[PDB]
Amino acid sequence: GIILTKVGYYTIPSMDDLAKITNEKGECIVSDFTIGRKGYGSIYFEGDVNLTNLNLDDIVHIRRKEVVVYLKPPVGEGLNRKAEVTLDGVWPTDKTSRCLIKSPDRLADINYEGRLEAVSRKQGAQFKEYRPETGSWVFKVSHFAKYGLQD
Repeated sequence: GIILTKVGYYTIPSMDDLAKITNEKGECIVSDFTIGRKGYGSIYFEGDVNLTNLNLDDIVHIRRKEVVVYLKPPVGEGLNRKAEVTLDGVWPTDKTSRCLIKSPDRLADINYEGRLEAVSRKQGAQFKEYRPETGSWVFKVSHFAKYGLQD
């Protein structure tokens, strides 16, 4: 009953292991849950999460520099709860060459992470870090709420 078919999306524990994890009551509760889209980002939920009957395809939307959860249950229920979001491949564009900037030195010089932390503050999220190597912008949220960078 747990649906995730969009190409590139995956979960931890893997979707292939969910059947085994499900209990005699038909409940699939995992301790710590991650759902992500390779190369785009991931959302980590610490603690027990009840994935039973969740249509992850319709609920989770991870795209370049943005995430949307529930296009919605009360805060604390379902996936609308505290979580750590990671958006990958978040790099700025060189105004002249119009090519991406992956150089850690340059990213530091333009204080790119500063721009990202400012956006997180505006969106009510708690900025955690920016990993230049993979353009990974990590921030904690208390609910969803849409997050991301609108260049």
